[PDB]
Amino acid sequence: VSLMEKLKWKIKCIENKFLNYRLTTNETVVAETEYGKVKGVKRLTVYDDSYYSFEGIPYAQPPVGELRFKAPQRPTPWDGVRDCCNHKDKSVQVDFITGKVCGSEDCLYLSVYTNNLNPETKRPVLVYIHGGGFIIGENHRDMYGPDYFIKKDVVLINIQYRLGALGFLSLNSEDLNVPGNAGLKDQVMALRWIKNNCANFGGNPDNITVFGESAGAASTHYMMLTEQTRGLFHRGILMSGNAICPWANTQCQHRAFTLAKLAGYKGEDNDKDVLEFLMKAKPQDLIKLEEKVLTLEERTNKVMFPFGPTVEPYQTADCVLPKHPREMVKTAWGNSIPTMMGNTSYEGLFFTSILKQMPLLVKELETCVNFVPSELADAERTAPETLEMGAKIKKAHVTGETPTADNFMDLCSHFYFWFPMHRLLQLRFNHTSGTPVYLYRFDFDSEDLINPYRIMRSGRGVKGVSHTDELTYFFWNQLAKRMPKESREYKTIERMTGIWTQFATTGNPYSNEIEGMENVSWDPIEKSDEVYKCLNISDELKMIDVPEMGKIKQWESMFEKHRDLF
Repeated sequence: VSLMEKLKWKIKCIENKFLNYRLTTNETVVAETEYGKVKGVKRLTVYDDSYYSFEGIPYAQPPVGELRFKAPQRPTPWDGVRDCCNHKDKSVQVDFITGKVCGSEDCLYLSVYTNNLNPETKRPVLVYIHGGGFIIGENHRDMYGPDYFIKKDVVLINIQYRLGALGFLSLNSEDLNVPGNAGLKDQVMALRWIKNNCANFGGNPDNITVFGESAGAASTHYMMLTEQTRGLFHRGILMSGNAICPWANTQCQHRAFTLAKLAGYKGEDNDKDVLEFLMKAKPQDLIKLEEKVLTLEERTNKVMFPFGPTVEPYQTADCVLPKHPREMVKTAWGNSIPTMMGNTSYEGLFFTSILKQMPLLVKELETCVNFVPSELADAERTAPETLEMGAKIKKAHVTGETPTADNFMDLCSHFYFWFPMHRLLQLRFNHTSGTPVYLYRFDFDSEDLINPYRIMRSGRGVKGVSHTDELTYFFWNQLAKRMPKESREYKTIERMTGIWTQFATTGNPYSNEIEGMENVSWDPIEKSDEVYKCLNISDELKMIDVPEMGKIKQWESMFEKHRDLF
């Protein structure tokens, strides 16, 4: 990330600290939790609203020392008042602006926000799980401010969970009790705390909506799949992702050794000796070295991250993923709660930044073999069958004689997001009670209001609606400003936060109290449907046939002779 954006960020960081101070009040409040009393503070927003803020609430034991890499444990109770007027630190991770490691191993906290601590009826409880490829992210308000949401009468909760190797290291040896998915198990324990405590903040524990974006969407889906959380919440919103996306799980049991070796480990490849090195190593050193773990073979086959959600190699008491995600959909309790899913209109436009450092990647579309789903392609991607599947991908996205950068980002829309959505819907239909799933497509493009991911994807002065562009209309961030109430940006904030709160309350996302939804008839998808219908959210709200459908079906055709793998 460029020096200019570095300094620009530094200045906004300084600005945001002073704004946070100014927007704080002297009105402190004490709430009960099952672990003891917590002191919150009231804060202001730039739209002159106010909300009660409880930050730094622990839902787990700090996972340091002997707890590193292991499943979370319930926290120790206290008798007194815990100060929850300030944010805790984020999971150890690489800062995408600076490039330096930041955060702490003491990161297992959640935040609770609400405009009214003593409501006259118990309110819908919304739980946000942040994305960031399972390697970055936070529940800090300089990125995920509840300011827009607290206009509505809900209780909003933003959690943290362990990222990267510290969250998702996985070892085969059953004796060492590091099966993997510690970060997902963090998420589970946070949910159990929310189930059992949200009533003290005016939340209705029988009406809980979990939602997330990207890795947060995959997480939300994982929380809908595991037996660990059965009945814990009642609605889910999968924003631009799910658990059968190709980036959303990996078999990383060998990569522990690689990481130890990178960090100075001397000795042999056996799990015990590897684990002991990794347990004494500096958290920052391990996280700094994660970038280098993936081999060139793996990157070529589009493995995105070294460590992440995995099929655990043996079953433990706190086990979250005992089989591959596709196998888990077939027995998922989550299939039978109301669900909303959706994508932006140009998801892959995200990859522009990566495309600029690696022009050669566009030549991959010449045969498209590297984008054939892994389970179908052969090792070297050279089998005649593989070239044939590659060809169906190429016919679907390459528009001219020679492939373009837009052809590439278009393919990425489908490789990373739309095709996995299509596979999940169909698979889910075969194993569900028949609760509704609603589709949206977020199609609203603005450069007047932005979020920090635009800095990462080099999205300055770029048209079209990329992955993460929609977060801007759900959460306050330190790059935001106050928008006039007549502005198309403000209206979208209203529509977006309104639909989500509407879905959270009733399990049905439609309301005629939302501006623009007058002639909207938003039906759930049926298994009988050959064509998906979605609400397309632009300046106007319009029900349309999913535009990506024809390409979606092309991808499906690659499974013609392998319908069992679909």
